[PDB]
Amino acid sequence: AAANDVNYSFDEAVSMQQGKGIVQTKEEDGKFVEANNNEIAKAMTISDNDMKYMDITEKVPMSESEVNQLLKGKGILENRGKVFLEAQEKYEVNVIYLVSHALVETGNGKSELAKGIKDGKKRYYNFFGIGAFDSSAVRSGKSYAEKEQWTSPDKAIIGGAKFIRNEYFENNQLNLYQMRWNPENPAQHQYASDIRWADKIAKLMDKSYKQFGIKKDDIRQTYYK
Ligand SMILES: [Cl-]
Ligand SMILES: [Cl-]
Ligand SMILES: [Cl-]
Ligand SMILES: [Cl-]
Ligand SMILES: [Cl-]
Ligand SMILES: [Cl-]
Ligand SMILES: [Cl-]
Ligand SMILES: [Cl-]
Ligand SMILES: [Cl-]
Repeated sequence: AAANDVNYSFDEAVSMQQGKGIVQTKEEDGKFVEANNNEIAKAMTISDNDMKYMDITEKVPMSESEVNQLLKGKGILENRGKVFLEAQEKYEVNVIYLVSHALVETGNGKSELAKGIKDGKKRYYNFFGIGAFDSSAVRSGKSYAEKEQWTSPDKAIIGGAKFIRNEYFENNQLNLYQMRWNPENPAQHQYASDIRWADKIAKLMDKSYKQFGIKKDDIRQTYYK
């Protein structure tokens, strides 16, 4: 019956995002530091061709050749376009979004962490920042990548898409803004602490859209009372 997800005023949501102990970060002087209250408030204000506000739960017409063009020179992700498109079709996840999120998270496919974490005779991979992903967490089995047996790059790509679909898109977090700021339930179930997480992914998405001439899906700009 009720499909009304506009639950809070902006000022109420801001106060929640500023709440006790809540980690919100910003890049400064080469590293991440805690964002202040004004920076958090500015970051969540509603204002890259609105790619942050675009539904990413639909598919785009990108061939494996086109996806591999985006992944050329992208380290461990190079020449994995066919698997990104398996993920798009299996889970109904926009493949330009999926590629853009992986490229931001993995440093263009070239970070040391993107090469995975060893445990016993296996290596675990994680291209989307899902759950805890370091040697401690992997050794102790308190790592989502290990729980889901993401034991190859291809498994991490399919599995990341499955996670995003089942945990975010099926939770009515349908665009980057909602993933980051969850305005229906502020400060809960948010993808990242970086206050410009959405902006980084959206900037790459907009470049890829304009590179291939892709039509934008629905843009939503009303989230608050
Ligand atoms: Cl093709
Ligand atoms: Cl491929
Ligand atoms: Cl975890
Ligand atoms: Cl939620
Ligand atoms: Cl944002
Ligand atoms: Cl333009
Ligand atoms: Cl199109
Ligand atoms: Cl609004
Ligand atoms: Cl009004």
